[PDB]
Amino acid sequence: APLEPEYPGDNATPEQMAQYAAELRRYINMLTRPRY
Repeated sequence: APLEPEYPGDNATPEQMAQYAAELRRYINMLTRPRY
C-alpha cells in the first residue's frame, strides 16, 4: 500500500519514466525484504 507508485501513463517527458521507475524500485525494495 505503496500505493504504488504512480505512473502517468507513458511518458510524460523523456525522463519521467526514469523517475518513475526509481519510485517503484524503492517500492519493491520495501516489500521484498528478504528476509533472508
